[PDB]
Amino acid sequence: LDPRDPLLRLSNFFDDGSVELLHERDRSGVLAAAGTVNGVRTIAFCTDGTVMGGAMGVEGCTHIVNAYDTAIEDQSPIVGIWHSGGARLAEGVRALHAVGQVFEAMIRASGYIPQISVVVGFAAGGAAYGPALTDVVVMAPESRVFVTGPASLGGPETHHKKSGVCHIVADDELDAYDRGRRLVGLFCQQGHFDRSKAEAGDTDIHALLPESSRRAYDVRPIVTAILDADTPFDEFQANWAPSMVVGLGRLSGRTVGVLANNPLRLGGCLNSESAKAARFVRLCDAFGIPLVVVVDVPGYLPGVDQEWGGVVRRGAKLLHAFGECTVPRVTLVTRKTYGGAYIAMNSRSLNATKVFAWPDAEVAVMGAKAAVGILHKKKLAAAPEHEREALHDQLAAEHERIAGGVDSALDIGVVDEKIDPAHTRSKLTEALAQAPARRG
Amino acid sequence: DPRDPLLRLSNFFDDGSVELLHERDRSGVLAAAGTVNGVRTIAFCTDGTVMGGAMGVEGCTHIVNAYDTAIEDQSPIVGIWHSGGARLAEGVRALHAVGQVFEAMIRASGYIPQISVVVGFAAGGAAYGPALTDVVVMAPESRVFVTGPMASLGGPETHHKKSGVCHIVADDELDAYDRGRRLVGLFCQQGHFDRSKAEAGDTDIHALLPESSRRAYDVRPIVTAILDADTPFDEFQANWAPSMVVGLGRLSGRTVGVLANNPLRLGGCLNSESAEKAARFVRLCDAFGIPLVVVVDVPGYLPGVDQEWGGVVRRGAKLLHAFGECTVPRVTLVTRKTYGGAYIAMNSRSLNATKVFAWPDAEVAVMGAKAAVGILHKKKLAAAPEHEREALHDQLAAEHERIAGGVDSALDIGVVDEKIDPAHTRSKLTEALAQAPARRG
Ligand SMILES: C[C@@H](Oc1ccc(Oc2ncc(C(F)(F)F)cc2Cl)cc1)C(=O)O
Ligand SMILES: C[C@@H](Oc1ccc(Oc2ncc(C(F)(F)F)cc2Cl)cc1)C(=O)O
Ligand SMILES: C[C@@H](Oc1ccc(Oc2ncc(C(F)(F)F)cc2Cl)cc1)C(=O)O
Ligand SMILES: C[C@@H](Oc1ccc(Oc2ncc(C(F)(F)F)cc2Cl)cc1)C(=O)O
Repeated sequence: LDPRDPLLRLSNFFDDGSVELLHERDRSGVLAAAGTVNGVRTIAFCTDGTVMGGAMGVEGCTHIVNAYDTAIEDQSPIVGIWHSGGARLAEGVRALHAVGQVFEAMIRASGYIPQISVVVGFAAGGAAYGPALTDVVVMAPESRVFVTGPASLGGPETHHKKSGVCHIVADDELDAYDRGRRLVGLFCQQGHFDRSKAEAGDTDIHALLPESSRRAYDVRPIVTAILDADTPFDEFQANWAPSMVVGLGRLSGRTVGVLANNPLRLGGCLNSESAKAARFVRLCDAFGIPLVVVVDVPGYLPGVDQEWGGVVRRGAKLLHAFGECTVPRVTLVTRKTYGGAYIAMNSRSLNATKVFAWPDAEVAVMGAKAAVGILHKKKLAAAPEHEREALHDQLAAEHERIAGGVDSALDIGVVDEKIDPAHTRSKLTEALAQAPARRG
Repeated sequence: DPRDPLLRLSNFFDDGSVELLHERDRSGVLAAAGTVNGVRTIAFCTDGTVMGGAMGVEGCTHIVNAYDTAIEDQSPIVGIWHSGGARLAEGVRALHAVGQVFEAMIRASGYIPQISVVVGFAAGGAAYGPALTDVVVMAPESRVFVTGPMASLGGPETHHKKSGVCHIVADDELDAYDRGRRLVGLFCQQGHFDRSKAEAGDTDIHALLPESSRRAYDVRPIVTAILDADTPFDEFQANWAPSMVVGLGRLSGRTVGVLANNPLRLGGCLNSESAEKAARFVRLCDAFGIPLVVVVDVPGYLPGVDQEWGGVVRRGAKLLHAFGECTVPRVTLVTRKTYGGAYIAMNSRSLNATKVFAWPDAEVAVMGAKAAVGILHKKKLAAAPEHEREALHDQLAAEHERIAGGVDSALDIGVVDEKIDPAHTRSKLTEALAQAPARRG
């Protein structure tokens, strides 16, 4: 049907007048074309919902693989638009194989050219799976995903927003293209840092914290404050693993990625799904996008039935991701950062470019009460049971008053600089701009 | 004291081979060089006799230095673990130093083999460090404590063998070192393929299949049939994600990795944890030049809980990436059936499989005949009277099977390279892996 026409959809994604088909238009079920997105040379393809419901066949898959080869050869970002019931069943194994070849193209392009998927209609089988292999998936609210064993039929607002496969949910198809468009800008027009612009955007970000250090808040406004005032923050997977906020924005015009623990959920603790962070770190590392890491993390948690496997493994990926990272990655410790979670959240030991702290920030092996329970075991043990807890609290209060602390952390060298939170934005920019583009 | 580090290092290394990398102290770590059946190995042991083996700045420094040495020499490195975690009194300095150990392990990852042998209590950084290594062997008296800011305190038999972090559970401490030693030999004495040795060990492996294709069976005897008959198959994570069997062994003397769907569980289907188990294992073998045998009998994939799909979708992608990027030889053997996306993931030609073999009655298809027909012939089936619908469905299915699924069709298309006599499975696999380049695909 006319609204599902591939050339139409492609023409809606591309800059007006920039479309050049990569092959003769047929009934293969895909149409690939070159064009520009705000002037950036971009390859794109669109499944043809007007033909067998966009079902993927041999000839169609060959157009996609060809488009990928073209994008890789030119080092151009590649955007797929999806509306497809999966493989053409009647073609059998030939289509099966052809689909796998699409996957292999996507794997070859991985970390080399940006791959953006825009899901605008129905998607099942290999057409649901394809997007899963790309870097950022944008879903139109009308889009539907279906997957079954040897079963789920949902839209993004009903399922996929909360499952970490969908990165961004749009307002409508047109808006989905707009976001897709803005995504290639973020990857392919990364811009440059500007001290002046950074300084002029400075606010007392610290005022966004609640009065009690012991209580939760939403970190998102802090992210907002750091990033350029009237440029959107493109948060990924906002409703999946919400103890961890990640996404792309601009910092004095320069594309940067942000990771921030969100105390709003699970007290900001890391867990299996949030350790989301690993994949995002690899994304920015792949494409030369520097990182701002906002740390407020009291530890890590197990899953459903207190199972530890997920967080131990996903955590390992996080450690690797940061440890291997070579783009600049600056850490800001806002309130608390303890133990293994501290090590994992862009610590110095993992080659963090620079670590900043707010004056009241705390860096420690563990919580005061736990530490004190261990350090003063003799006095605690020897106490009468009815005073033991009061003693413990007294010990803990004094320990948090005189231990932890930025001054001690500066002395060791795990924190590089304590900063006035009113210059948070400008200090971050400086540290990132002064950093080498690679190594660290 | 059995927990003496030099004692433990001596029980691990070849007798007489031990040379310390530093003067003994009370830092809580002893690192040494030595040999394991001849191969130069670097090892370290936390010292349980000193502060429960708690890790401090100087001990960590000994481990980091041991890592630097092993990396420099391209020697495998083995940690023996018995530690309560960081020395709390040293505070942030010790925390920092623990991270530095992790950083060293990350630098070593994929470059030299890292083997952890957990022999005692492990907590904090001491439980976590092994999680960064390639293969974790756990002594049955080892105990891991992990906690949030409830908590978990268990041994290998009750907790960790079933959680995928522990690869191998040993019979005792000494047996743990022996498994460790054998793992060194598997990584560092990979040997070479032998065509004659392979042939002499051929059996009718098909006989290990049930007469009926609808019925479950254990794939482990099939793996055992393929590998050298008097050589251990060092299965990893046997109790975690048991629909997938992976591990290391020898094929005519040559170290190989095996991945095999196991229809004993979940019908042999892929799912979140079995995809993750395969993906890590493929990466591990790819990293160290170890060729792969992929025994495929997979009907599809399964959601999680609660029918959560997120996990299998994401871990599946990892599995696809792992095979797609793999450059060591990887040969597939389709034994019974392989369908759809699962078929793609399990080392398909589209992901640059080195060679795909199939047994004569194998089937490679987008789905089962009955299901394909339910879709292709939707109208006739619906238009059919209910009393006659099933018979019509089976008739169409039987006809459809004739032109879709079988090996002959697959051979023509090119997704299967060769149909083989199951009595020559072992030797045929050996030949394909032997004549493959050490690197490309
Ligand atoms: C040919 C077939 O293609 C598919 C179908 C499903 C599909 O999704 C998955 N494939 C494999 C796994 C894995 F690897 F976990 F087993 C998971 C999924 Cl969702 C990928 C390709 C189709 O479109 O019918
Ligand atoms: C049953 C238990 O499973 C666990 C327990 C601890 C756990 O964390 C570790 N397990 C093993 C090691 C090893 F083997 F490396 F020492 C380390 C950790 Cl952190 C993972 C899963 C659970 O989830 O409660
Ligand atoms: C210094 C500290 O070292 C640790 C403690 C726990 C620890 O475990 C974890 N660390 C981080 C995560 C993550 F990343 F998932 F949040 C998970 C664990 Cl289990 C690692 C190192 C200690 O031994 O107390
Ligand atoms: C809530 C739902 O989550 C899903 C549902 C489908 C699902 O599979 C996909 N979802 C989204 C896409 C996208 F965004 F790429 F189009 C693809 C797949 Cl395979 C993954 C998780 C669930 O777990 O049941």
